[PDB]
Amino acid sequence: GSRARVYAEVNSLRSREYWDYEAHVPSWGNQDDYQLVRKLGRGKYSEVFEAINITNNERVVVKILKPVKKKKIKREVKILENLRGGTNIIKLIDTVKDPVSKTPALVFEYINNTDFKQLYQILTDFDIRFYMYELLKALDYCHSKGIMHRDVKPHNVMIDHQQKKLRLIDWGLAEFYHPAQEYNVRVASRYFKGPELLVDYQMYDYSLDMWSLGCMLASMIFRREPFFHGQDNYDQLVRIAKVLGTEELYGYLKKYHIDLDPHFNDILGQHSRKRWENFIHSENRHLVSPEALDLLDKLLRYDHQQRLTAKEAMEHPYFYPVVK
Ligand SMILES: Nc1ncnc2c1ncn2[C@@H]1O[C@H](COP(=O)(O)OP(=O)(O)NP(=O)(O)O)[C@@H](O)[C@H]1O
Ligand SMILES: [Mg+2]
Repeated sequence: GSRARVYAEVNSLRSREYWDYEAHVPSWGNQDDYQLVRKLGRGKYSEVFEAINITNNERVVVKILKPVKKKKIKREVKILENLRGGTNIIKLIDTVKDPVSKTPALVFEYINNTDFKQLYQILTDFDIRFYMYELLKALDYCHSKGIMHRDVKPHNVMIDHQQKKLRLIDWGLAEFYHPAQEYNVRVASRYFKGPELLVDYQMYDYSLDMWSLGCMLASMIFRREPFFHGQDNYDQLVRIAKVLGTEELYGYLKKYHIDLDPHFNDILGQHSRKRWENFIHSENRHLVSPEALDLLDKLLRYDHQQRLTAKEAMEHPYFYPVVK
């Protein structure tokens, strides 16, 4: 068994209506109130548009949802409503359907994002501290609201660098945390999956997001992006073990009584834990500091329980320059 060290019982302390998303009934407005101007994003068969609300001339974003079960739409909508107004959470403005096809769509506030592949190349140490702190505010908020994001990665973090503004987007994988609940391990994107997912441990919690955040921090300070670049979900665990060490992996598995599938033993091999300083070289030295490495070491830990919480991370010395 396992439970979150923070915010474990919050949902049980709230009204059932808060977390019982299957009982939520969205009101679907008419998408003809929205003029779709420009397709946003890099790809992945995405259907996200810059739009203008024709009734008030406000710029928004319309995300047309691919065919999915109503239950998953209700979950995302309810989570977005519960988080509305939270620090650095994207704001859901409306839920609409095209009046002909009846396809549902979500209307969001617009943020003038710069794609991370371009932005991360020009960030300074200070900027990485600043944006990581802003992202932690969003995660502490959602965790405090009983929700795990489950898909933290650069692609889901919108940053307007000129206005120093950040929003955490794409709540389609998010889920309410309930102690002892067994969750689907088919969440997050490969490079950002925590070890718990890769070894099929279902009793995970908010700390999954803190692994993903650590992966982001590592890529930002070291400039190896993604940081753990598995060729498939099995090799993903090997890439982690080559850094954190194999003995430490088997200690984690023992603690939680996790049986590693036997095929893993041959590919895992034997690896000592690496010092994080080993990743420093001339291309990243101006982004790395002892404080950054200490924080990173406290995020990227096999044992999900031992990872820093979002609030603990916000209190780390790495963020002293950006707290005030
Ligand atoms: N509120 C927004 N403002 C500006 N751009 C946005 C906004 N929401 C989404 N985008 C852009 O649309 C892209 C895709 O958004 P996203 O919600 O992640 O779609 P998706 O199809 O679900 N991708 P995935 O992360 O694989 O699930 C983002 O990476 C942005 O480029
Ligand atoms: Mg996304």
